[PDB]
Amino acid sequence: MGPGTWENMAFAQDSSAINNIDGYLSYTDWYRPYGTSQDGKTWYKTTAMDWRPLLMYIWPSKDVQAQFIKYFVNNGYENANYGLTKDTVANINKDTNTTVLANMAQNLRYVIEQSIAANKGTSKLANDINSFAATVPELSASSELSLQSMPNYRPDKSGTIDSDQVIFVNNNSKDPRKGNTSYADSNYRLMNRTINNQAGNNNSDNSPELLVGNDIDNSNPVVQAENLNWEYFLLNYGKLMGYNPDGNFDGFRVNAADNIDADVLDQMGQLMNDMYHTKGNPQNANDHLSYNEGYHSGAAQMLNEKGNPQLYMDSGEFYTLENVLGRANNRDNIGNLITNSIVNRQNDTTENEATPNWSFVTNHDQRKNLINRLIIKDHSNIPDIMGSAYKVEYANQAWQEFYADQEKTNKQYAQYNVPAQYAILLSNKDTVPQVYYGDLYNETAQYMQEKSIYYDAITTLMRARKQFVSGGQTMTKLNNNLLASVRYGKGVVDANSNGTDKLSRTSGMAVLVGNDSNMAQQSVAINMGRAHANQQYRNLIDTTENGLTYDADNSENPAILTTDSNGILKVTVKGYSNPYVSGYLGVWVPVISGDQDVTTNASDVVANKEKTFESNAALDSHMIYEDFSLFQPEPTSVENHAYNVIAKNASLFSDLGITDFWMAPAYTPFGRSRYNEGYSMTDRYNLGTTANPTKYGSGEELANTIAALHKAGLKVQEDIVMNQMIGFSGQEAVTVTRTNNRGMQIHVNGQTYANQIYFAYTTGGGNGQETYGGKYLAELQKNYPDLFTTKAISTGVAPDPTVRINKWSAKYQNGTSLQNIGIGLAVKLANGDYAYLNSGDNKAFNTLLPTAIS
Ligand SMILES: OC[C@H]1O[C@H](O[C@H]2[C@H](O)[C@@H](O)[C@@H](O[C@H]3[C@H](O)[C@@H](O)[C@@H](O[C@H]4[C@H](O)[C@@H](O)[C@@H](O[C@H]5[C@H](O)[C@@H](O)[C@@H](O)O[C@@H]5CO)O[C@@H]4CO)O[C@@H]3CO)O[C@@H]2CO)[C@H](O)[C@@H](O)[C@@H]1O
Ligand SMILES: OC[C@H]1O[C@H](O[C@H]2[C@H](O)[C@@H](O)[C@@H](O)O[C@@H]2CO)[C@H](O)[C@@H](O)[C@@H]1O
Ligand SMILES: OC[C@H]1O[C@H](O[C@H]2[C@H](O)[C@@H](O)[C@@H](O)O[C@@H]2CO)[C@H](O)[C@@H](O)[C@@H]1O
Ligand SMILES: [Ca+2]
Repeated sequence: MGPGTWENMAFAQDSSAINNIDGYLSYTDWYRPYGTSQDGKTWYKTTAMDWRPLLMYIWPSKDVQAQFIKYFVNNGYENANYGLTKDTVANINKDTNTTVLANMAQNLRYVIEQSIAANKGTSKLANDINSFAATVPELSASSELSLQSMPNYRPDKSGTIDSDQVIFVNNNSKDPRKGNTSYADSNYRLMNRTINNQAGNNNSDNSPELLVGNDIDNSNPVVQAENLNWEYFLLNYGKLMGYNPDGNFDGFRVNAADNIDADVLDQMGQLMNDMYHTKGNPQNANDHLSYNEGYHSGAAQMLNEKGNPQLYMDSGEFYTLENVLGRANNRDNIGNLITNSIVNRQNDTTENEATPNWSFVTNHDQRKNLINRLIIKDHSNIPDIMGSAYKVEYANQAWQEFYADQEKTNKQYAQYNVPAQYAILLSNKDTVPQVYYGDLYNETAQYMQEKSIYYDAITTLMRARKQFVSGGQTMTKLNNNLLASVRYGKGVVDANSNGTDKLSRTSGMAVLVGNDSNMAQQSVAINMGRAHANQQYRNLIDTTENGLTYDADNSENPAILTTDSNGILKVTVKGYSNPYVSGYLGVWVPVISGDQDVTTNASDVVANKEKTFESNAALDSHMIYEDFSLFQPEPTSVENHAYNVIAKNASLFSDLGITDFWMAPAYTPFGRSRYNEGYSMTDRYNLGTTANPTKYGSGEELANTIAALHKAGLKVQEDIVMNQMIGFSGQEAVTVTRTNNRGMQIHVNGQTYANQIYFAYTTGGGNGQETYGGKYLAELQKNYPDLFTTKAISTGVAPDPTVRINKWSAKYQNGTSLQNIGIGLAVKLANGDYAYLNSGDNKAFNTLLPTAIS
C-alpha cells in the first residue's frame, strides 16, 4: 500500500516490536510502529530504535483516552492548526463522539511527533507519559486499593500496612477474558500454617502469613529444601566462600518465625541436630544457640511440644517492662514484673521447667515504632506517610527530637527507667537476655562512635551479671510500688540453702526497683538468703537526685552494707525523678577480690534425650547482643564498616559478658529500600563484595569478623529471613486477589478485585541464587538422607531436593504486599479479552492485539 495511517500497526507481531510480560501487554509499555508522521501527509519508517508509548495509541477506556488528550494539550502539546487548543480539549470526556476522539488522538500524535523532532528524542515524551499515567487510578497505585485511602485513616507506627496485600492464585483458563498464568500455578501455597496451626486444625494463635514484600511459599517442598541449602551455606559461610575458614555462623535468629509455615522451624532444628548432635546434648545445643522472633505467646507451647529446637521470644516480658517502668503515666503495678512473663519469678528455685526463652528491653523494631510514632505526630495531614509519602527527612527530624527527649527527666517519647528495665532483665532467672546496640550507642552515628547516655549503667549491669548472677530467684514486693529481685548465687537453690559451690558465698545479687517517683523515704529489709549471713555487699548502683552513682557518691546508702546473722540486708530507699530513674534503682553485689565468673558449663547440667534447649543454669549463662539498628547509617569509609568496627572491638564484647552475637541480615539490600538494613534483599547468598559492600561491609570482612568474635570466645548468629524477599527487578504476569494479611479477600471502601492479571515484580535472586541455590543439596542428601525422607506436618511430604531454585519467581511465592504499580496496567480489548502476543514460549492464546496497532 502507499504511505498512510496503517503504519500505526506494530512493525512486527513479536517481542522485537512489542514489549510484553508473559505475552500480556501493559499500557505503560512501548512498541515500535511501522512508521510515524508529523503531519498526516509524509510517513517515515521507524528504525529499530524508534519506539513509542502505547498510551499514544491505546487506552483502557473512552474516559482515559479523553484524559490523555486533555492532559497532553495542557502540558506542552498544544497546536491550533491541528484542532488542539486548551479550549476544544476543555470539555471532552467519555461521552464525546467516538470519531472526534479518534481524530483528536490521531492529530495529537502528529503534534507529539513534532515535539519528538524538535527535542531530537523521546525523553520529554517518556516523562509526560509517566506523569499522565500517575493521574489515572487504574494505571497507578491507587487502584490497588490501599487501606491508607479509607476516610480518617490513622497510620500505623510499624511502618507497614498489614492488610495491603495480594495473593497469587492459580489460573489455567482458556477463557480470554480470564487469561492464563499457569507458569505461576502451585499445588501448595498452604497459608497460615503458623505456630500451632501448622497442621491446619488449631488457629488459636491467628498468626498471619503475610507481613510485607514478596511472601515466600514456605509450604512448597522445593522451597523447604532450598531453606536447608541456605542454612547449610550460612553455617559454613567462610569455608564455602574461600574466605576466613573460621568465618562460619553458629546459629540463627529466625526472622518472622510466627509468619512462615512452621515446617521450616522443624526442618532447621532437624538439620542442626543432624550436623551438630544438639538434641539431648546441652553442650552442643548451646554452642549452636538459635532463637525465634515472635510476638505470639502460643509459640511457647509449640516449642515445648517440639522439644524446644529454638528459644521462644518472651515478648510479654518486654511489654511488662514498658507498661510497669517505661510510661510517663498510668504505670502498671510493680508486681507485674513478677507474674506477667512466660516465667513466674516469685520463687523460681527449680531448673529445666521453664520455657527456654530469650527476652529484651529494646530491639530495632521497638525503636522504629517510636521513631515512626514521632514522624506521624510531626506530619499529621499525610495519611500515606508510612507508605509512598514517607521521607527520610522526617526520620532525621524525629531522631533529633528523640535524642533530646531521651536526655530529659520528663520524657515525652523515649522510655522511662531504661537502666531499671535492664537491671531486671539482666538478673532474671530462666532467660537468655538480649541487649540492644542502640541502648549502648547512639544508633544513627557511625558504628560505635558515640556512647548512649545509658552506656555506663547497662555495661555495669552486664559485667556484674557474668560475675554474680546465678542460683534461685525470689521477687517480692517491699511495698505497693517497690520490689526486690534477689539471685542467691551459684549453687544456691533458694533462700534456705547453704550453697553447694565454691562460688556460692561470693555470688548473688539484689536488685531494687520502684516505679513511683514520689515514694516516701523508708527503710527496707532484703533477704539475701541463709548462704549470705554476716556478709559485706557493695553498692554497685544507687540513685541520686540527678542520676545514678557507682561509688555511693550522693545516695541514701554507703559503699558497703553488711547483712545480719540471718542474711537480711537493710537499705534506705525513696522516690526520685531524673533522666535515669523515675522511681528507684538500687543494686547490691557481694564484695570480692578481684575476678569471678559464675558461668555454669553445659556439661554439668541435666541432659534430657527429648529436649534440645533446656532452661537451666548453663543456658542462663548466655547473653545475646543485637548488633544493629534500622537507622544505622551508611558507612563513610572501609574503617567505618560495621564488620571492621566489630572485629576491632571483639574483646570488648567478651569483657561485657556477651556470649552470642546476633548479626544483622547480611544479604545484598534492595537499594531503594527504606532502611538498607538487609530484610529487604535481592540476593540471599551475596553478603557483599569489596567493590559493592552491603551497609555492614563485604562478605570477606564478615568472615574475618566472625572469626575475630570466635577468637574472643563468642558464638555468632545470623538473622535468617525465610518470610519474604523485596526488590525483584523482573516483572511477571500473575493472577491476583485483594486480601488481608491472612490471604482472605477483603473490600476497601466497598471495592475489591479477584482473579486479575497483575504485573508484579517477582523474579530475580541475583547471581548468588544462580550459583549457590540448591548447590549443597546432593551433599546434604548424601550425608543426612533423613532430611529428604521426613514428611513435613503441614504438607504430608518430605522436602524435595531434586529441583534447584536458581531464580525466584511467582510459583514459589504466596503473594505480595501492594507494589504501587496499579491493577489496570494489563491491556484488555473492548470485549474484556486480554491482549496477548503469541511468540516464543508464550502460547496460551493466539495473538490478539488492539485494533489501533492492528
Ligand atoms: O514497588 C516494587 C516492589 O514492591 C514490593 O515492595 C515494596 C512494598 O510493597 C512496600 O510495602 C514497601 O516496603 C517497605 C515497608 O513498607 C517498610 O516498612 C520497610 O519494611 C521493613 C520494616 O519496616 C522493618 O521493620 C523490617 O521488617 C522486619 C522486622 O525487622 C522483623 O523483626 C519482622 O517484623 O519481620 C519484618 C520483615 O522481615 O524490614 C522491612 C523490610 O525492609 O521497608 C520496606 C522496603 O523499603 O516498599 C517495597 C519496595 O519498594 C515488592 O516486594 C518488591 O519486590 C518490588 O520490587
Ligand atoms: O524512546 C525510549 C527508548 O526506546 C527504545 O527502547 C526500547 C528498546 O529498544 C527495546 O529493546 C525494549 O526494551 O523496549 C524499549 C521501549 O522503551 C530505544 O532502544 C531506547 O534507546 C530509547 O531511549
Ligand atoms: O549509600 C551508598 C553506599 O554506602 C555504603 O558504601 C560506602 C562504602 O562502604 C565506603 O567504603 C565508601 O566507599 O563509601 C561508600 C558510600 O559513599 C554501603 O556499603 C553501600 O551499600 C551503599 O550503596
Ligand atoms: Ca509468610
